[PDB]
Amino acid sequence: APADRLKALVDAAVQPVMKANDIPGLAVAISLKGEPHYFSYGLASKEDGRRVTPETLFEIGSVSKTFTATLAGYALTQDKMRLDDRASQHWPALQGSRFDGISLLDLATYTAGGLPLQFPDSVQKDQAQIRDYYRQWQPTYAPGSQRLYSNPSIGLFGYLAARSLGQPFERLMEQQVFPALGLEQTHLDVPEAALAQYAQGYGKDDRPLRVGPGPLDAEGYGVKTSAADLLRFVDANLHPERLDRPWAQALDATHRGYYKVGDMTQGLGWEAYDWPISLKRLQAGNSTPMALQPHRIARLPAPQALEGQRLLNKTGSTNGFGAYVAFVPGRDLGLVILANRNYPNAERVKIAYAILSGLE
Ligand SMILES: *[B@@]1([O])O[C]([C]C([O])=O)C2=C1[C]=C(OC1=[C]N=[C][C]=N1)C([C])=C2[C]
Repeated sequence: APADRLKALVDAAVQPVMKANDIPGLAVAISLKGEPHYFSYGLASKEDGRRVTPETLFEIGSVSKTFTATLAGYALTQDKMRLDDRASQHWPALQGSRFDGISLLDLATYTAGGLPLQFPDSVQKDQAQIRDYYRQWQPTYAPGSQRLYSNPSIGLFGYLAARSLGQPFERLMEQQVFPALGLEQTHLDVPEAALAQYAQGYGKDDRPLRVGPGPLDAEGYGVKTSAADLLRFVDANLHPERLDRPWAQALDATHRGYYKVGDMTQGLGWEAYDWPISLKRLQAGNSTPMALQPHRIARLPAPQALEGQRLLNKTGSTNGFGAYVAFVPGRDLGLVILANRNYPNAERVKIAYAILSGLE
């Protein structure tokens, strides 16, 4: 039967990668021809034997950047900001700093001039420390020239988008974004009543790891969600026209490419590839050098619609978790893979590619 073939395909993609990477628990959700399919494996917590289900909450790390991009898309639709605004327009504390010469687009797409991967360990989760960090920062190279993947960069983009809307970022996400997207199992701060669903994360020697507080954590990497809710977010990305118009436009704003680095076209949050493309090329686009090294960009003459025969994706990790999301707009196909180990991105893409190739 078709259910046996689909389970065989997903099990064959997942099971060897879970064993090889010692992943305790993993949830898959697939959207195929307008229908959801869930496959759950292993344990959300090894110690109490709680099994993974499509409702288990996982940390999705930098997949959160696609939610941040959606909130910024909403601020853009409301005309509260423009991508070509100077960053300091939205935060007076930054007036007179180098952010007078950096656009919101540069922050969103990691091209502001060398903002680092992480905030320095000296910057705690404190408004004054974050403010002072940005006031004193000076670019290593010209804005708009080199991409250096960065939590302070897109984190400031999200923070400024929230300021443009006159409310804190976390509040806008809880009170407006998640409800508009129909997401009731998606959190920045997991409620006490939902804690029984929160998987344990595992690191070296199975040390337990759940994400701790950090500066602009919500904007950069702070979402916890289930495979079922993350697939609902993928389905909203596949069909923005099904949402009320302002939210449809917010999602559309995340489907616009601004420049290329190798095979990857950078949108707001989402990273896109031509589809089909080899597995080795998709792994290279999601590789450690893409996260850690600067790359010169090839700017597009106009923003490009990220639709049709393309694969849009994002990896996300925390110390204890490893997520991957991918969708193909022109095929009405979406996939989520959530795990409670930070296992190599190449292995996440390997599972996804085996599934997507087998569905085809
Ligand atoms: B984010 O999850 O994207 C990358 C990792 C990946 O999967 O591509 C990344 C992200 C955040 C991040 O900082 C961080 C992560 N967890 C906790 C605290 N900070 C880093 C360092 C990286 C590489």
